Amino acid sequence: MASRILLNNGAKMPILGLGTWKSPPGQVTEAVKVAIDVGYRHIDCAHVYQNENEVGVAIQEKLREQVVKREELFIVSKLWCTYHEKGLVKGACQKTLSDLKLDYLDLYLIHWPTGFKPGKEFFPLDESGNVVPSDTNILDTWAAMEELVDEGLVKAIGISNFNHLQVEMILNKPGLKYKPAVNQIECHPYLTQEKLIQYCQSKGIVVTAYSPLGSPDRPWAKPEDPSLLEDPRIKAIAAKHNKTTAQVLIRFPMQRNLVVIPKSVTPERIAENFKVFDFELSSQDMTTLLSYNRNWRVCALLSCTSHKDYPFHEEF
Ligand SMILES: NC(=O)c1ccc[n+]([C@@H]2O[C@H](COP(=O)([O-])OP(=O)(O)OC[C@H]3O[C@@H](n4cnc5c(N)ncnc54)[C@H](OP(=O)(O)O)[C@@H]3O)[C@@H](O)[C@H]2O)c1
Ligand SMILES: O=C(O)Cc1ccccc1-c1ccc(-c2cccc([N+](=O)[O-])c2)o1
Repeated sequence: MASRILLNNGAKMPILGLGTWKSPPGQVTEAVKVAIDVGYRHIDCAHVYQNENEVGVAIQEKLREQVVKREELFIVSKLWCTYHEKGLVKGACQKTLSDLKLDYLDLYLIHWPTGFKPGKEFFPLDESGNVVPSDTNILDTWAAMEELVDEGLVKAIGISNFNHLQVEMILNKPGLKYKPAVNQIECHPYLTQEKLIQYCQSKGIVVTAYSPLGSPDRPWAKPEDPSLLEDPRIKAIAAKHNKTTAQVLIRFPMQRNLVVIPKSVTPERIAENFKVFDFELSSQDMTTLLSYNRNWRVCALLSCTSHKDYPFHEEF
């Protein structure tokens, strides 16, 4: 298991990164410092996570301390839905760069295929609670992303939460200049994503698995919901390997040639989650984990289900 995967822009991306959604601003600086100290070289960020300044403090301190060189880090962020308008894309990227205290991103993703009305609110609503869409064509958003590569703000561009038809639309864009490097999607044993993963991989697009532990801290979690970390079958596979269930859940996507971005703000877990390069799941283990698929998707919002570009009506 090599530590990095080659992207279609020629750069190498660490297959394990630290997630930062829900990491409290008073905890995330130390979380990122610890992560870098214990070997992480990839941090997954987003403007909408409201903590890029604090993530940036950690990155900057580790660069200043010369714990790691900038070229050895792989920093990812994402363009929020309210910035799909072609004329707003650069400013959104610049705000993220300013907060992270960087002069480039390694990868910048369109966060969701659904564009929303621009404004202060991340989810602009009508009086009945439907999100208010943008009319901006995503192909135009993509052209704006391409400009960021050409202006030196980002080394690679990609997409997130795009279904296969939406990926295909980008790949078929008239005058396409840069292919998406990555599609970042929810993926874990209860939502295994075989069809979309095979499609993306067949096109040379690297897939990043988000919520690999099932996002048990997502704000809309219910007590009765399925729990990957508590699944006795996964616990048994972990026990066989003398590893934790989380470690199995992280190793699983790695062996599918995915990048994976578990989130923690707990120092012991940040370290635990990185200790996944010293064991190998058998192909029988892998197939068994795949068999747990129940098409259980945790990351989607009701307010967006009538948006014309809602990604999850399609089978994949
Ligand atoms: N592109 C998108 O639309 C999108 C959507 C969702 C997520 N993401 C990205 O993917 C990242 C990961 O997904 P996620 O945050 O939804 O959830 P996740 O990584 O599946 O799970 C995070 C939860 O697991 C706990 N945890 C972590 N390691 C553990 C361990 N070793 N043992 C027990 N519990 C452990 C964390 O607790 P503590 O933090 O308290 O330790 C936290 O409650 C996000 O942070 C974000 O960067 C992207
Ligand atoms: O996006 C993230 O990385 C997590 C997240 C962080 C902060 C605020 C909202 C978030 C989600 C979670 C889902 C979500 C959506 C955002 C736009 C569209 C849809 N959808 O279902 O079509 C969902 O947006």
